[PDB]
Amino acid sequence: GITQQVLAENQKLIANKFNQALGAMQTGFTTSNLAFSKVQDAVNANANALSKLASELSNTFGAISSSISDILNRLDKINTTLLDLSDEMAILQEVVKQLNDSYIDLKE
Amino acid sequence: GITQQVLAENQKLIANKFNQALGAMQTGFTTSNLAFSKVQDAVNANANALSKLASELSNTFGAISSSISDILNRISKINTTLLDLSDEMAILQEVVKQLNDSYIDLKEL
Amino acid sequence: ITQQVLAENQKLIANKFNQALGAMQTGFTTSNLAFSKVQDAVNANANALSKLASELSNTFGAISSSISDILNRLDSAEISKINTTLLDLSDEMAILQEVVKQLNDSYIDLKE
Repeated sequence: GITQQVLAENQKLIANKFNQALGAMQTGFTTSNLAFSKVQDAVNANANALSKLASELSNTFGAISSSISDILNRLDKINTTLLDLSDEMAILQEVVKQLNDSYIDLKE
Repeated sequence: GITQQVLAENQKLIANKFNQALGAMQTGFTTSNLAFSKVQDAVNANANALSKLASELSNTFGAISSSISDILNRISKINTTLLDLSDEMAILQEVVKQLNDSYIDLKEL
Repeated sequence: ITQQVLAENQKLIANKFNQALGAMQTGFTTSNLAFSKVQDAVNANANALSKLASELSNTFGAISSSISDILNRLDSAEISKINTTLLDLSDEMAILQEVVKQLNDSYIDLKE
């Protein structure tokens, strides 16, 4: 009776609140993945810029060294790391998809 | 009978575990926001440092070239990018808020 | 009857919640992994930038010493003031793993 009506009301409430939180969680992890993508892009681009600067400086120094060795009678280690978050972002995508699969559809 | 009582007990258990997990989620997303802000700060600061190094070398190389040319005649290829996560962090805040207003307050019995 | 439906609906609720719970644990764990990786990469590249700046400083110093020697210039910071910022997310990662711990402790084991 009224215990059953109250139990059904509570079931509906739990379902609504859980689905709302589920949408919120989906959104949060999707934004986290997009932010990780942008972070990877920025970090890798700045690492490429640093490597390009080092290589350009080395090339110019070599050219100057050739010019100097011409007036004489002579013959003639920076490590940049690239960021790789591909697998982690794929796992995050699968997490978001499981959250998709976790929607609650009550029997009326 | 006992089945209705067990169902009410299980409802209470479900709501309690859900609210616990909800608080946990909120803390995790707030922490993700903090970490993303710190990452943005560090990345942009080191990008500005790289840009300053590049421009410094450019100015000095130009000065030396000008001297050699004064006796001889009568680095924008390095481009750094900045990090912007403001929209992502704001939507993370909104996620935390929607999680906040999702707590379950069950009708007792 | 509606009582049978209530029971099976409760089971469905608990199962979908535990599914989502595992999903969130995985999500925050991989977020922690990604944050550790970005910290490592950012700090390594900051060290690389600093090393480039310092080696350029020393090389330019030797060259200026030679030029001053040929000029008999007697007197002996900018590129040595290029200071990088290193990333420290330790507190955030610890908070994240304790969040994953609480999510572990939030699993639903229904009574029959």
